[PDB]
Amino acid sequence: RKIWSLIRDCSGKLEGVTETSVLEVLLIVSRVLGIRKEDLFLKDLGVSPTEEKRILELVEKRASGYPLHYILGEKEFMGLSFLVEEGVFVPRPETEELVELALELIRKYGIKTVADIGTGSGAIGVSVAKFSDAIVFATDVSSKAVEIARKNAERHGVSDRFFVRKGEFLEPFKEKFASIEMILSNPPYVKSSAHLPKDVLFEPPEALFGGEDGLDFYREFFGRYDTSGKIVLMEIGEDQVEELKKIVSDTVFLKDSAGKYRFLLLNRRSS
Repeated sequence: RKIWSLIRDCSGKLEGVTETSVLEVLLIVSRVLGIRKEDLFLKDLGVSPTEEKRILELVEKRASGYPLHYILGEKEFMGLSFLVEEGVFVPRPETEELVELALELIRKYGIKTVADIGTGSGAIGVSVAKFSDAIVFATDVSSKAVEIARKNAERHGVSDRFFVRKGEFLEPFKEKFASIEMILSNPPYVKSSAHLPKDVLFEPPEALFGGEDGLDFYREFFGRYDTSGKIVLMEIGEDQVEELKKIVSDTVFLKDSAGKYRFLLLNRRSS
């Protein structure tokens, strides 16, 4: 009944799932009481019996290794709140740095037309539209990614400059291909073998795995599309540089904050 001993006993159940258990319980509590992270600092009290069971239910869930932001319904990315749900890849902080590089190439070159392949929640394309004048054409294989990328564009007021269509690669936007000046993606780039079948996966496997190699996506993309006149900027795996060089030579690779190779960049824009 007293909320802080609930917080303290819950935090211990999440010990083996996260480094920040008190925080996750604070976020879950807030999510269930429908209150604000910030307004949890009432020194005595605040919790009903239905509310109590609910929190313990979600805490047991989280203890199984189920993603926190699925429970929260939301993930913060580039300072914006993206809705997420079971069935959508949850945006990662690493990807922020792709967006900042993208915005900087838009600023330098006066780019008006961008694509986001594999848009998921809309994280890249929506942020790009929110913070530039560019129009963004986005795709995904998943109906749930499409529906949610749409609602996130609406949520951040860029439904007029961010358009999502179900399909693979840029197949649904064939008629726009010539006008597209920059193609961005954070594609599935994980090896099929990095998943031991004993371990649970809570995110959609089409969002994570690029065949045995981890490179299927890049092989098919760079075999199917002529990128003359275009800039391609895509998140990659850690150990994938040398093998990528064999798929698309001419590429530059960029290190992230943490000092490792995370993005490929193929600038074939003319003068």
